[PDB]
Amino acid sequence: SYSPILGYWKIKGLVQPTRLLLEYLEEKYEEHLYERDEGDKWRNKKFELGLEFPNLPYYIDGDVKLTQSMAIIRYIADKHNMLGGCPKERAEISMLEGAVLDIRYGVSRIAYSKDFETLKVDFLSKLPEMLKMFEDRLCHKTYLNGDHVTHPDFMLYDALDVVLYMDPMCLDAFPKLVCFKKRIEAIPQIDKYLKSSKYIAWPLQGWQATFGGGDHPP
Amino acid sequence: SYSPILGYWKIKGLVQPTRLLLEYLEEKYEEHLYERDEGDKWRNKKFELGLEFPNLPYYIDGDVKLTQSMAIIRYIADKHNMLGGCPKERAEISMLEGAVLDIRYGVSRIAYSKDFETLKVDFLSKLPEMLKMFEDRLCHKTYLNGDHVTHPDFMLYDALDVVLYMDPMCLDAFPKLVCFKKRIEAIPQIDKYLKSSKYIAWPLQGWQATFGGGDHPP
Ligand SMILES: N[C@@H](CCC(=O)N[C@@H](CS)C(=O)NCC(=O)O)C(=O)O
Ligand SMILES: N[C@@H](CCC(=O)N[C@@H](CS)C(=O)NCC(=O)O)C(=O)O
Repeated sequence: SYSPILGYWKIKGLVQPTRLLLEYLEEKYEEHLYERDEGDKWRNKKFELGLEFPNLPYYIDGDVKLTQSMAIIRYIADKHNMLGGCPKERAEISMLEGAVLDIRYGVSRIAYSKDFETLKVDFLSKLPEMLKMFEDRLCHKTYLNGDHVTHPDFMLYDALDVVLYMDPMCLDAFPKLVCFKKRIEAIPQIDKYLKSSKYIAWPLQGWQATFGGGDHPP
Repeated sequence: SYSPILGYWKIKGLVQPTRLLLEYLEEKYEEHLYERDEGDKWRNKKFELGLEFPNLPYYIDGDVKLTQSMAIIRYIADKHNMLGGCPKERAEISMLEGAVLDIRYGVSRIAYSKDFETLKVDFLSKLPEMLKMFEDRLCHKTYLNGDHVTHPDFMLYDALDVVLYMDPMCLDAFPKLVCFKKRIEAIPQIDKYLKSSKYIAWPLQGWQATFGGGDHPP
């Protein structure tokens, strides 16, 4: 019926992989976007949406009123029969999921820290071990789960996008990941989306983050 | 056939909710437990298990070779038809999941920090907002998803166990959560497990954590 609603800060943050999945699926959706100066506007609306666990992002479509970014992206995947056709494949996809989140949360965890520049050294020292596993995973695979796209592909894409801002050379040792990122960008729906006015380029985290914050790239 | 293997540090950490679920299900499993001084022993074995994304915990049963704690607990749930009977219920359970992880990771995220005692003030200031949602969730509900146990019940239980160590009064304002914790402890399988030699009481995080570390409680 009506367009489902994806609500979130006007930032990449937790919801960027979900946006990419929806666009890949060419699904109609509309967003409720909260701006940098709309914190009080959100807090005044937060507990008045029928949400069991009020938070950003939320996703409302007439069947569900969801929070939790990973519940939301998995629901959208589930509704298109992409979560896995059996327990073994579902676990495989949840494993891909978590491994990507080790990278993405690894960033988010330190981005608001006052000592970011110190913590970032540790994260960047450990990052190649995490990347290596995906590089190996993509040996003779088009996407993370073989010949067909799954939602962790867009999670990985988002993670790669973000860590490149932390160190533009961090993928130099990982040619298959560099190719993967280009391959996602070569999905016509995704190419179209990234060139559209719907695409949010910045910020990566909340505007007040030490890394990936501010109104514009450094 | 043979007992599945759950591999992890001899700590509560990421895998405690999974142990509780298995025991609730009265499932046979054996553990491969890595001790405080077995870091090199693990690193020598890490890449020799056929794991796609080598890590702790792992779970091996002859059908799967999994890493990622959330993939593992969901696989075990899935194998007992507990993940949800439709996309709406599956999303509900993933939402419960993520909300619990906001508490549990909220702890894990700061526990190894040098400035834990400062960061802990912020976390404990925000914690009541998170707890309030579960307190509300349990109004006239036996478990988080109604009349029947689901894996986020054991995740919440574990989260409550851990935050009580950070502040033994943090549940004083939340009687239904205090009751919930007692209700889980009153599941006979769980009561039996917590009294058994299989139960690991400490540490909460890795032994070297600032919070929830060491060989014994403070
Ligand atoms: N685990 C939650 C975390 C949500 C979260 O931390 N949201 C932040 C933005 S990244 C927020 O501003 N929430 C608004 C609020 O707390 O009211 C998720 O994955 O959605
Ligand atoms: N997201 C992963 C995190 C795993 C993780 O951080 N494991 C730590 C212990 S809590 C570890 O020691 N892994 C061993 C290794 O890196 O080889 C999960 O949920 O399993």
